[PDB]
Amino acid sequence: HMRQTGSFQPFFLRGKVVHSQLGFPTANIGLDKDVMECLQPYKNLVVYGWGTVSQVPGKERESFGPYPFAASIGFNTLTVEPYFLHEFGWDFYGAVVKIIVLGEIRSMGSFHSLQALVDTIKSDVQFTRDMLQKPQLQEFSRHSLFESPSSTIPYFEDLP
Repeated sequence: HMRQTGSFQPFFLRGKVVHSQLGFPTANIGLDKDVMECLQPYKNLVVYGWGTVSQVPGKERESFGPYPFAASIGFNTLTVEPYFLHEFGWDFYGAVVKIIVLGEIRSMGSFHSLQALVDTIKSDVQFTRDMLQKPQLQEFSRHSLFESPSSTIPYFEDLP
């Protein structure tokens, strides 16, 4: 795992959820040219923080979270691929996702064996959980940006 240093700038990101035989997740946050530029300093990384899911088609009134999450930021075009540490039991394509990214786990890197990938995701999941239990970072679950209204999608913002 990467050292948790104050070179990492935390931020906020709001956007809609959009679209190997194993069936990995291919859910992304819809970006635009400006927000892709903001994310450039975070490319080639797996990151973690708190997120929420809202305005889910069919369940449009409800709101889910805040939940722990990890996410990959890289090219595919800068892509953001979030992995909520939560079992919804369904997909939420077209739902608005809001995330606060609080730190970095590692570079996206590469695997040879399949057991290597799984042992690394398990390590990412537990790390993200151990970090978010910290009193300082736990407080960001209750952050006001989640409750902020704004019709601007996507939207990016730095945290002090």
